[PDB]
Amino acid sequence: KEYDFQKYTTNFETIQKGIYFNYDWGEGTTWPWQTFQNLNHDMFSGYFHDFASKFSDKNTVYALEAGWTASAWNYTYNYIFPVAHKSTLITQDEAKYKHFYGATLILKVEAMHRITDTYGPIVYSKFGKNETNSVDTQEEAYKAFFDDLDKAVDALDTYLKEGGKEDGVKSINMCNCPTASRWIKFANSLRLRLAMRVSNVDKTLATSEAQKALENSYGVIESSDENIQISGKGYQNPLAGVAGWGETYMGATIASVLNGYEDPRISIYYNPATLAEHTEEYLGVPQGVYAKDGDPNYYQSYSFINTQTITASTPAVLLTAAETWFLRAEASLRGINPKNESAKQCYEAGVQTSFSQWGAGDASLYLTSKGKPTDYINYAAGPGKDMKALITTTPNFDDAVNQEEQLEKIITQKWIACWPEGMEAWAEQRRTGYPKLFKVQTNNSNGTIDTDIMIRRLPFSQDDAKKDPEQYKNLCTALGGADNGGTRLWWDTGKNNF
Ligand code: NA
Repeated sequence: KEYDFQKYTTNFETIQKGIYFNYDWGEGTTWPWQTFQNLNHDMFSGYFHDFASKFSDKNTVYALEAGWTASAWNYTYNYIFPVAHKSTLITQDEAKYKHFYGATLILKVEAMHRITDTYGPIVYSKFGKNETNSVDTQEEAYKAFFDDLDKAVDALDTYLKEGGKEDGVKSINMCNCPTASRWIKFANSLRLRLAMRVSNVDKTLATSEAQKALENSYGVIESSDENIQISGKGYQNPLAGVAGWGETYMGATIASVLNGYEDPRISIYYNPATLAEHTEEYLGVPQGVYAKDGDPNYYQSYSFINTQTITASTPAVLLTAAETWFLRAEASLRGINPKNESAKQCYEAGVQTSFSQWGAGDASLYLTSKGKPTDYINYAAGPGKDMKALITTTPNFDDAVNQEEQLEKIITQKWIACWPEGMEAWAEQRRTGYPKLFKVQTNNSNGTIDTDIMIRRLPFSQDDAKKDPEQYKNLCTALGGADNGGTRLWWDTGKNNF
């Protein structure tokens, strides 16, 4: 039992700690995650912003910092993916570990879809195969993800049909999947996410994968008690770590939305500003206000994250029941939900589910409301400007003038519900155009990123390019455009196609 424990279980610990990355390879925690995600996706999503003016001449104004943007790639390929691959190799042919094989595959897709959604082309289907060209196009990576999820759900279903105990996954549960069936439900929900991601570029694939996701007999996540979220084995939530450094402020777009909707999640997510004369208001930091080291930290008294809500021991949310309902709402809106359920029913279930996750009460009154997001007013000192609210849609689903506005409601509410996880939020914003994030006030991208289109991706890792110039060339070829922040990823068509 102990030889097998060291053989299999430790790999699962590294992988699960390495998704919302806070894996300690020997040099500490928190600080890697800060560049992995917090100074990229979490800001670009509109959720969060730092206060330090020393950073305000970098990512916030689209002058992308090479060391920061490479981090998701570097940390994942250095420490996490090779372990997921090893775990695949040692379980795929093991008669008694079909469940661990299934779980490995699901975690591998969970980790790596976040990387392709950041950069585009990645190394995935050809990893460890020593082929001439190691690179998957994003389309090829997505197809490999769907294939891996098929293999996973097959393996776990076989494990159960052969008489494997539901709780045989107990020793590897750091993601709130205590049974084999719950891993399959995780896979089904993740497949639905990926299906909606590809719905604008490849409706045929989206349709077939959504059908598989929503007809699989093990179900999808419907209750917040089953949310996929990381905890255990000494894992600490790195968002709480960065909050402890004083660096996680509310973003202007989420302040606009939550204030205008009079959203009861507002005080759960954030605290009121400490700025004099504004101490009962929620104030969000506008992205792209230029400043540099030596300047005052103009936004230091804006609203901060709620550190009773987000603590070191708080599980790190990855995939929620609420999100799953909003995915079903979109599938219904697109006519590709095999279940007999409407977009409205799913939308309202998503909002109610999100309220319940956070303890915000019942959503019935909110779902009838006519609140509109509020304008951004620059109360801070410095060169910031006021901005008129770009989002005009209400929480009431019936107040849509067309189905594009219905999709906007679904995605905007999904964005509230995915908080604080900036990667899913940012990916969906790029994919759908929603929510309508405030644009950067200053764009120092040297023409590589368009203010109105907004940032589309992160550039490839130059640390990897220096190790492997041929691979960098291959990644660039697979991207089909310039390696900068303005090139659309494969799933980003620039419009919603029904
Ligand atoms: Na334009």
